[PDB]
Amino acid sequence: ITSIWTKGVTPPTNFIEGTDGSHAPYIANQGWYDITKTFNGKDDLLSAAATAGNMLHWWFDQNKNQIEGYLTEHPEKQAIIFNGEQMFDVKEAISTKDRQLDSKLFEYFKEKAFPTLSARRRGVFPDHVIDMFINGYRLSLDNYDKTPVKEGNKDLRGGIFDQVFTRGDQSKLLTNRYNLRTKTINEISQLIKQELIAGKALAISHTYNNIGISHVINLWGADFNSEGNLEAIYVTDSDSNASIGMKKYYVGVNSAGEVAVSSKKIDSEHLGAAALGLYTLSAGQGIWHQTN
Repeated sequence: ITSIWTKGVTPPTNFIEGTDGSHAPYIANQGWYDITKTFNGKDDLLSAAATAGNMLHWWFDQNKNQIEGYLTEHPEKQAIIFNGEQMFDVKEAISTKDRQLDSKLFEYFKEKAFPTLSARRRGVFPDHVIDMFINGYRLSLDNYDKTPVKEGNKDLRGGIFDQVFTRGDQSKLLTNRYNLRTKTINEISQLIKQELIAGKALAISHTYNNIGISHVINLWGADFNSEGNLEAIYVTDSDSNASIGMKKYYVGVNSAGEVAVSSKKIDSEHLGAAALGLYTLSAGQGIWHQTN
């Protein structure tokens, strides 16, 4: 009965029943993004990096003018260039943020940043990715905690906007994570609601079919009932093909008593996918104006 959506995101309305479930096809310039995998081998396990990408594309919206100003003053930072390669151009990503399959940012992530990750059966965490790209924090594949906030070497695969968003300053770290596995429906519900009303972009993780790596999706919207508990969430999915777009997931407490999500209602025949983690991204619009 009450629905809340991410700052800068116009709610889709074109919801139809699909093979997965209720989905509204993607349309560009609506605030939300749907980076999707080509399953070319290099990106088969990068759902977190696609999720991260989505939130970055949203970040590029919320800070457009701020960004283009920064880049004309910091042209050096415009490209990612080491080893004698030109690995990435940030201006290309912004030009192509609206594209789903061929988005020049996701192209960077799968082809240059984490190419060998899927063959190694390893993934990343969305926050780690964003913290690498923006602040230039070195990403570890074996880090199961938040990014260590300390002054450190720039990750060569990131730090585009690290002349503003520095390392070793809590004020400059834009991301946040919460373990959902230790919480019940009530606490998770309110937790999503606060972060969403606080104009943050949301990414949720859950158990997939792979035993090593969790799946991660973008949480754009959320429906809450009388009680203030999550009734349903609206998400994009890297693994879902481009024709799907915004999916409606039901949220409930399963037989096992874990909070879970699925394309269909949670029942006894439908255990759902248990929610593992929540990752948030602030737009950091105020950050550009707090340095002295």
